Amino acid sequence: MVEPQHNVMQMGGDFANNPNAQQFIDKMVNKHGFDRQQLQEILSQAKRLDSVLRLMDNQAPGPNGAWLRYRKKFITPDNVQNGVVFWNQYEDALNRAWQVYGVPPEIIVGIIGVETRWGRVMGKTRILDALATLSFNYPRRAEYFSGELETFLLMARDEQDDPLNLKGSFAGAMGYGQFMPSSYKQYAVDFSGDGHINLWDPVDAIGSVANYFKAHGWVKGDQVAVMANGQAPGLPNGFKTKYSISQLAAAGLTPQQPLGNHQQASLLRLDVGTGYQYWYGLPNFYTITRYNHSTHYAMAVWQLGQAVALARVQ
Ligand SMILES: N[C@H](CCC(=O)O)C(=O)O
Ligand SMILES: N[C@H](CCC(=O)O)C(=O)O
Ligand SMILES: [Ca+2]
Repeated sequence: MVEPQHNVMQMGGDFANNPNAQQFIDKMVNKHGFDRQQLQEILSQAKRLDSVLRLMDNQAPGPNGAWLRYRKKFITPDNVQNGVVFWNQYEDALNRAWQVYGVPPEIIVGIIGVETRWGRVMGKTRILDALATLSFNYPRRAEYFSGELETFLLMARDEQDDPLNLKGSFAGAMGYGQFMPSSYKQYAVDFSGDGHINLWDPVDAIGSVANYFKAHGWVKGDQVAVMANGQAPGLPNGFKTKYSISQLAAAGLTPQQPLGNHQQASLLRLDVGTGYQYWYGLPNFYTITRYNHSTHYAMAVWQLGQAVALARVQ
C-alpha cells in the first residue's frame, strides 16, 4: 500500500545531477516538511528552459520617438475597447477596490491591461519549469528565484493546486496581474470571498493589484504626474530622479496643472518624435513603477487607464 521509497535518492530529468536542486530539496524537507521523494517526482518533470536563461540575460542591467512606439503597443482602439468591456464586466469589484484600498479603477484596469490584455495573454510557460531553471541554472539571480520557487511550491500546496499545471511568464509571473510568487504571498487577497486566493480569478486579481498599490504607498486622490511647459535639457531625467519644484522652475519648467502641496518631483522625459515632453513625476507615479521599474511602463499603464475611462463615458 504505502510506498515510502526511502532508497530512491536520485531523480531523473534535466536537473538530475544538479547540486542546486539537491540543496533546494533538502531545504524544503527540513524547513517546510516536504517529502523528499514526492518533491523529486515533481522536479524530475521540471524542464531546463534555455530560452528562459537567454531572455533573463537579454534583460540584464534621439528624439526618435521612443515613447510613441512604446505607447502604440498598448493604446490602440482594440485594446481600449477591450478595456471598456473588462471595466464594465467587473465594475463592482473595481468600485469595491476603490473603496477599500483607495486605488482608482483606471489604474487597476491599466495594470491588468498592460500585463495580460485582461486575461488574453497570461503566459504559456509552466511556472515550475521557469523557476527551477532560474534557481538551478542561473547563478546571477539563483537566490532570488530559489526564494520564489520555495514560495511557489508552498502556494501550490496551500491552495491545493498541482504545481505542474500552473503557467505564466518566463520569470514565473502569474494570472491577470502577473504576480510573482512573493507578491502572491505578501499582497494577494481573496477579493471574491470564496476563501481561496486565485491569481487567475479577475475579481481576486483586481483586489490584489489594489492591495499591492496601497501597500506601496498609493495616495487616494493624489495626482500621478503633471505635464510641464518648457524644457530642462541640463537636468538628468527618469523616474528615480528627484528635484524640488524650485529647482525645476529654475530649469525653465512650469506645471500645466497646480502641484498643490508637492515640493519635489521626479523629472520625466518622453520622446515624442518632434522633441521631448517633460513631466513632474509625483509620488503616485513612482508607486506605479513599483509594479514594473520603468517610466514607459508606468506612463503606459496610466494613459491606457485614462483612455479606457474616457471611452466608457461615450
Ligand atoms: N531585473 C533585475 C534588475 C536589477 C536592478 O538593476 O535593480 C536583474 O536582472 O537583476
Ligand atoms: N519594449 C522595450 C523597449 C521599449 C522602451 O521601453 O523604450 C524592450 O523590450 O526593451
Ligand atoms: Ca477568491
